[PDB]
Amino acid sequence: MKSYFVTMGFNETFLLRLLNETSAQKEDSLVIVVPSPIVSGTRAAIESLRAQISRLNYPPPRIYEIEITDFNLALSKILDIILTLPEPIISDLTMGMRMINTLILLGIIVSRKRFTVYVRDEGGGSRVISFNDNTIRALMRDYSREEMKLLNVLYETKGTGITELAKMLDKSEKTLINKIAELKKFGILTQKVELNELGLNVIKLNKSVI
Amino acid sequence: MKSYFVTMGFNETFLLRLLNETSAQKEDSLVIVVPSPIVSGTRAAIESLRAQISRLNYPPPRIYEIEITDFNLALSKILDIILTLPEPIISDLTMGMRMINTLILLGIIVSRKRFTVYVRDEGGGSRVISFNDNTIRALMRDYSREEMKLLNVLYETKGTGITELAKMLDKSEKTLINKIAELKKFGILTQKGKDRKVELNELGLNVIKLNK
Repeated sequence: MKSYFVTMGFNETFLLRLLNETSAQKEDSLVIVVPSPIVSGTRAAIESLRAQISRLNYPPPRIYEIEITDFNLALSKILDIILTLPEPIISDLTMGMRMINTLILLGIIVSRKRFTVYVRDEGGGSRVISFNDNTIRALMRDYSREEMKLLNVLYETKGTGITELAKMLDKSEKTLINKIAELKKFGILTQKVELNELGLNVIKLNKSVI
Repeated sequence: MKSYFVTMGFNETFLLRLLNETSAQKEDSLVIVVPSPIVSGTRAAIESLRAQISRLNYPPPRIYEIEITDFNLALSKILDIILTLPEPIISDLTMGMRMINTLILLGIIVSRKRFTVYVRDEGGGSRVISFNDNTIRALMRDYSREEMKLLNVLYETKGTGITELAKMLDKSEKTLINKIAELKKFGILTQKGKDRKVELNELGLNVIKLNK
């Protein structure tokens, strides 16, 4: 089982879209946190959501209402929820109070739990961004000197084969193949070995470090 | 100088409030990123903002439009902006497209730059939350066994002086004083009053929770 952790405003449709897109199971954990008191528009969205969840054999939601007056006091409550959720935690930040969505995102990140987050066009267009714990790990990681050298060669060549890459780095093909295998799992390159767009953002950050 | 980096929707009020509350100076760098194409509501808000900034001797904005369709492509553009900004970077996520605010926050965090972020009640109430690079660093830090013992002691005792702590942890005052000074700089504990007792703060309580 996995989990869904979101907030809610007046429109339940983004959550139903999330649940559909990510193949929600009846056995998955769905938690929704809302500000207290729960205003009429939010109550109406929740009753509509519940009805549609029943029809669609989706996970029935556990709904918690919370005070949001201070970063750390609110984060504590958000963490109480997160540290109980089975992984990965799936979320969509398009709906509900900005302050609550911020706490949800930050809580998920500092929890070190596996996660996928979506953020859509709030006006109903088709554009969407998503990222996961691998994305953030890749960006937040402190790369070694030899790792940055390797990545920089891929950057400047727009990709190159193992044989050529091994000669430029003064490393054996065996050594390079193992290291490429590792970084491929880290999500920043593919294979001719090439950086992907996540790898290109790593290059940008590591220029900053240099 | 410091920087401000925000997006914008149809209401400039929150940015003006941010600038006022954080003592914006003419010499500070203000950058605003907006979605492309620029819609009339946002164009109007920007013109109003520009007029008000001039009157108040606030930093004149550099405004950039961005197309937002993919996480990494868009983050690349956001990083190009961030990695040039003087620190600290100040932002407010209450205004503008949610996807852009998400990219701004993540960009600021992964940039390793000093920052403070505010998020307010979009309904115009007084509720606000804020956090900074220290907040995130404290929560993501790896604490040692001996560190967690110290923190748990402070939790269980509800605060104690150096002298008493040294006895409880069986540590020299010197070593304890140094550690406390360190963790105080991380913002997770305080030392207050005439008794100078060392106490966890609310950030420290979250550190404990994460390392439970």
